[PDB]
Amino acid sequence: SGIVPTLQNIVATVTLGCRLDLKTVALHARNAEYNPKRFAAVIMRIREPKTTALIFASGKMVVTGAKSEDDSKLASRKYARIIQKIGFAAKFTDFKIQNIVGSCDVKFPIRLEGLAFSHGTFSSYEPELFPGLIYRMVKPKIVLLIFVSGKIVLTGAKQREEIYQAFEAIYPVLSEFRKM
DNA sequence: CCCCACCCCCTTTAGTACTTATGCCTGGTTATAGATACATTGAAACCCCTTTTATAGGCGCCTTTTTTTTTT
Repeated sequence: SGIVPTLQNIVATVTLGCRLDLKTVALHARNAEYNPKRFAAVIMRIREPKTTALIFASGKMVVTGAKSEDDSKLASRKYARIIQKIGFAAKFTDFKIQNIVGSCDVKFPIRLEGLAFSHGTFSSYEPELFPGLIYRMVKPKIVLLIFVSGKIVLTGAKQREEIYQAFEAIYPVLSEFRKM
């Protein structure tokens, strides 16, 4: 294909192994918002790497927004370090990436309804609901959002390799339905 | 002094008409069992809260601009 999808977002979970007083975290950490009435967790953001963590009373958290596996682990470590610095027996445990999202640009337009009619068992296209075509790939198990513009969204991957393999697999069919 | 006649009685049983109690059946409302109106406390079942990064239509709602109609 000659193109390599760009990783745009990585979601990871981390068990800090120790109960937390969310009310206290929200009070001593900067850039933290806590509104239990709507979500039972403290939302905290940091600038390097630019990410957002969801911290729970159970001591477990979700780190989002990271653009690489390293930034994800690194950011996760900083959040844990803050929880500690606040006064908890937090530890960096069970780090695990749960989802990777990537995007592409094949540069050419795509006749989506032709692609949907051709691959009916994998794609759901109804512009009324959503402008992009939803392609549910089997191997690897990656969901793609194909747009008329040639823009491609790939998600559902746990290894960055799946995004790459998903894109290579779809390129031929994308090319086949190129508007030209 | 004797004979005959008249008066007074008790004997018990058969008749059908009339009165009283029992069985009959009949018009209210009261006392029973269960469900209904429904209302009870009990519980489970439900949506709700922390965000990200990109794609791109439709969606509703804001203040400022231009056009049309009315009045003087």
